[PDB]
Amino acid sequence: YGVYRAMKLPIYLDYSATTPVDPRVAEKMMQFMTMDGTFGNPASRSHRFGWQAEEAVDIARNQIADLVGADPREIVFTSGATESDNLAIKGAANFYQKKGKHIITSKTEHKAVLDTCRQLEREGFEVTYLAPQRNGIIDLKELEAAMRDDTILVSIMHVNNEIGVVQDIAAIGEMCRARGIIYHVDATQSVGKLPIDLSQLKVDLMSFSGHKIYGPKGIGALYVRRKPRVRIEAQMHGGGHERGMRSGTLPVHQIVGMGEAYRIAKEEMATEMERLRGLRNRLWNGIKDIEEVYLNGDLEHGAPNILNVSFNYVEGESLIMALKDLAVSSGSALEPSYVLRALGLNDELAHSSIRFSLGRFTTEEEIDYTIELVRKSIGRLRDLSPLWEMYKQG
Amino acid sequence: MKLPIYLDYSATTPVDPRVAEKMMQFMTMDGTFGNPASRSHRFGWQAEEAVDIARNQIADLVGADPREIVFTSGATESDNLAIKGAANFYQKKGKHIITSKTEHKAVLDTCRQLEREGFEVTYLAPQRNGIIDLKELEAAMRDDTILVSIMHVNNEIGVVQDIAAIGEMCRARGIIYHVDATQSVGKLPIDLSQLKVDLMSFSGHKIYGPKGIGALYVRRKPRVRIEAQMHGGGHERGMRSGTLPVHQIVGMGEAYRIAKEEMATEMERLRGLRNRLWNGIKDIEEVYLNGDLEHGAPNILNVSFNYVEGESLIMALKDLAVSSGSALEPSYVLRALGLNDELAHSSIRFSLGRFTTEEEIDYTIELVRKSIGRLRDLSPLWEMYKQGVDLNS
Ligand SMILES: *Cc1c(COP(=O)(O)O)cnc(C)c1O
Ligand SMILES: *Cc1c(COP(=O)(O)O)cnc(C)c1O
Repeated sequence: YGVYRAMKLPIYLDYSATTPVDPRVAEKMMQFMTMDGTFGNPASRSHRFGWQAEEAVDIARNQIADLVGADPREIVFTSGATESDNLAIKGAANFYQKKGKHIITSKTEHKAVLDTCRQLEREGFEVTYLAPQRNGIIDLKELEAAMRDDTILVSIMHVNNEIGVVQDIAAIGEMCRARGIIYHVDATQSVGKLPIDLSQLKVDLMSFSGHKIYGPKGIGALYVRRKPRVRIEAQMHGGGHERGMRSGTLPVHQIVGMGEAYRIAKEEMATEMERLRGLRNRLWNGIKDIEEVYLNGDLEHGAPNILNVSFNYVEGESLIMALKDLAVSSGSALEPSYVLRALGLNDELAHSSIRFSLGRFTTEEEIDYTIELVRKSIGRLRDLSPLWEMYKQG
Repeated sequence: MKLPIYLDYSATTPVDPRVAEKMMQFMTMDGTFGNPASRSHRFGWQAEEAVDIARNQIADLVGADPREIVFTSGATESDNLAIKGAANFYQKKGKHIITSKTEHKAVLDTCRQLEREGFEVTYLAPQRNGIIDLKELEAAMRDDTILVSIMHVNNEIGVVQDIAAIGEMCRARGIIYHVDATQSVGKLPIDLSQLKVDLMSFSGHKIYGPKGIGALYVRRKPRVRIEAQMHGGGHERGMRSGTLPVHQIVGMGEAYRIAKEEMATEMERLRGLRNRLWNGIKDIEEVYLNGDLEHGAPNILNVSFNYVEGESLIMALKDLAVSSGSALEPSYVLRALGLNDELAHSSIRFSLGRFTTEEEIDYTIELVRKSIGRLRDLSPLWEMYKQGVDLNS
């Protein structure tokens, strides 16, 4: 095959770390920057440079709200999903603290949630970190058992960024609503990938980013429910912008880019995620019959774009080196993935795990190249430990 | 020319096309779009290189080590981080903070939040010209004072504080000194290897770089420390977690590179225009300069006009994109200088920049002269002005 043979290397399989900006998004962004464009500050209320800028912000705010079934007034712009996570959890925790100081989250949450919760523990909040099941799913009966009268907040993400597992955010939402608990979802990896309708879903706070959906880095949003009303304390002060919730200049060009990505995503999501899901199954089929490999997560109920695989009887660092033709991630920090460790894998298996994440430039030929490279590489490397021979005995 | 004339560069500036050109290379599939935290592949390594180059360009303008530069989302974030970060870090030493009534709201609203948290804040009144009396700063400084925040250039009236002298007083007493340099960076010279400032805020969009990126300088010698306000992975050496927006960072870097080359020439040109503007309007009766021309940024002119209504003034000048600093409450900075509410209302900030010409200044002088004349012709207030304006207003 012509594509397969003239294959540009390394192959990008790390869309979960960041995505390339869609050419249409970039083109929109370019009109909101120079003296010839709409470069005004939306907060300049006294002249047309400002009004024009405010208008482009309101369009983008509607574009974002339309994807996720919210009212634009529920969308608070932030500098990214890290900030959204900080704002949601510290904002709600501080606002509702006289009602209770107990927070429940998952051990497999992104660090923006975990380190936030750890900071709140310093401040006197008490935090339950729930252990997931081996597949990454939180046991909903364990969640209910942890819920108390002084529980103010639960934070559990839609799609796990390391392993792609999908939590039942609707059921968790129902549990929280019935008890009067604020439910925050980190939807950074699910927005524009799985359907989200906040007019139906019982979620109070939701974090999104631009750069996991072909928008620019350094912009995000937090959805803050108007009905039934949830409040949060601003963490960023300076003029009470975004209805008191987040002060600072609105980076119009960034906001316009995010809105455009979310407009694109609503239109192209269903065809593209079907295509991606086909490609992920194609990848897993090719590699599942290598002996002693393990899928981390859920094949049928996972995100269409993430495949996290553990390879037994090989050494983690030489694995990444063997796969240098691919841009991938092991989740290493050398600490292995705290997420894999939470599922209960030993450190060495956790080290020799690879997240493959797919996106809109990913082809069938890249997948086939990947399959043959993984197969070759695992065979070659296992020929280097006696443990593999000492597996092929007992 | 083109109407309306942009004279609101202090609100935001247009991105320099050199800056935009660089940013465009760090975005799409055929450019450098990777995440610099992606440590295991070249998409990350090449993004990390661009960030390091940008960080070096920023540090070079201001006389710092790049390791002292912490990236943030803007000067609002840098201000919040510096003050809350230093106040929380040093709170066992004391809980007293001194700032100025005329600071940006990013400082003032931050200090008000810290008051809720049990900190004590002194807000110093400036002099009628906007300058802080250093004798009153000194009088306010105690054994339990941990932090002072006094901006370099005021965004509303352009007044320049003696940040070097303030820095000396703070260092001599073991007090942390934070400077909001959002309006001075790329306009006045800053050399942090000489200047005794511990924390310094800057932005990209006040010097022809993109909105939504900024930095905080955090001194490493003698070492200053702050508590992170943004958690999630301990990035920027623990001080600010989150993904590094590489195209934004590259734009800011490039804006700061350009500013180092072009600053001296451009600020001389702007000071000329600022002076040209003031000369043309100073011989209108009953107008007041807010600030101090001698201790004032080269690109800002803030003027109050007596005997006109503020709302009518700004509409009369619709040929200009300017600011009156209203919110309708008048400018809190002007109220802090001592002006009555009406005079504060009928004040205009003219801020100049890269595209401002002598033709635009001349048009502005004429427009202003004619407009004030017209306005004072309505209402017998101006007509009375003669009759012995009956006391107190
Ligand atoms: C990427 C990621 C974040 C951080 O997002 P930024 O916009 O880069 O700060 C938070 N949560 C999840 C699930 C993520 O994948
Ligand atoms: C504009 C400005 C800010 C706010 O900076 P952003 O980058 O827009 O958040 C803070 N301080 C001063 C003096 C400013 O003029």
